[PDB]
Amino acid sequence: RLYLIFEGKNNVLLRSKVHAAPLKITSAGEMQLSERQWQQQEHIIVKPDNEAPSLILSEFRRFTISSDKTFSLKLMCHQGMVRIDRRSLSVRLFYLREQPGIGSLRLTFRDFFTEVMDTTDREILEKELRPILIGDTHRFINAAYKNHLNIQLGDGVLNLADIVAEYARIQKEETAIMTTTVTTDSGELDLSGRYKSVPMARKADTLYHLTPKGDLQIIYQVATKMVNQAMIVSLPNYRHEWEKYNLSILSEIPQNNNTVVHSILRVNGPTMQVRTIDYRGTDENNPIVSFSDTTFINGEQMLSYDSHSSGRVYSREEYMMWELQQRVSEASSARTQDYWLMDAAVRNGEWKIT
Repeated sequence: RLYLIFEGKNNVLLRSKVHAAPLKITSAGEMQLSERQWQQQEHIIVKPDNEAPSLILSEFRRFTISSDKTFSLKLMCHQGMVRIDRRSLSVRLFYLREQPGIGSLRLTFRDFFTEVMDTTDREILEKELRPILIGDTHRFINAAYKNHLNIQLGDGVLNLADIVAEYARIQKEETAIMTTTVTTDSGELDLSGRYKSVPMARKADTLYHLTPKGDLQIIYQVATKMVNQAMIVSLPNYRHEWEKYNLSILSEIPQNNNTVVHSILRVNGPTMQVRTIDYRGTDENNPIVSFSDTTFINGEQMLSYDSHSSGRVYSREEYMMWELQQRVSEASSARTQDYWLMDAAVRNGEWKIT
């Protein structure tokens, strides 16, 4: 424990981000990690000297939201998770854990990229070599990893050539999966403000990637099993500008009983306020309305609601009363709302409520 001393004359305000110290790895050969041995760290940086090791991840249940293996791999590649910095590439994977939440672990590798393209500040070389990666990806890949293109997951096997190829493909397509961005001056006219209509429906399948920069990447697939076409929602710089954004998004999800249910979504910080309305589905002039929310906790980066196993019936009164009840125990959603309130209190720089 470490004690920091502050003057008691004024009010004390702290804005800080906590990042785990990376773990340096330099051994080579058959490197098998037990469950906690890869559960503990957050960043692992690998700097090969002569060769590269073969990572083995036993009892590593890969986090997947899509049953098909060709669509959900792209989900990370669309929720967003694979970064290139010079010669290092970082890939973030997630695992399922017994206690609530979803685990995380980032693998950072050097030396995969050869020495010919050491000018990563220039994108022309990458653009020219993009077609080559489709045909012969191994050519630009150092031989030391030609024998380490697989990851062991216990009962499954993970491939990186496909992620690299599809990441290049989506980067080319940006300059597939469709994107809907939101801004202050975009959106048609309790949640008063702007309204945005999704072009095509989504399922109970919904998700929230929290970019550290402050960009929201909400995941919305297709509600159509025989081809999966998900749709990404972009909220740039919402973390520091959430009050300038007064837009919420409406969707119409079909049900198995040939019934259309409306779902209207608003975001309050990382609080995902979802309102489900039957729209005269079973009642008369008084449709039942369900309110739900989730909040990133301990600074999570990936989080949402299967909406098939997690959920409970809450009317307005029961909802906000249970909110105060857990607020006795420091409700996470109310905590983050108040905490973002303090954050937005200094947008102009000085404590003044806009």
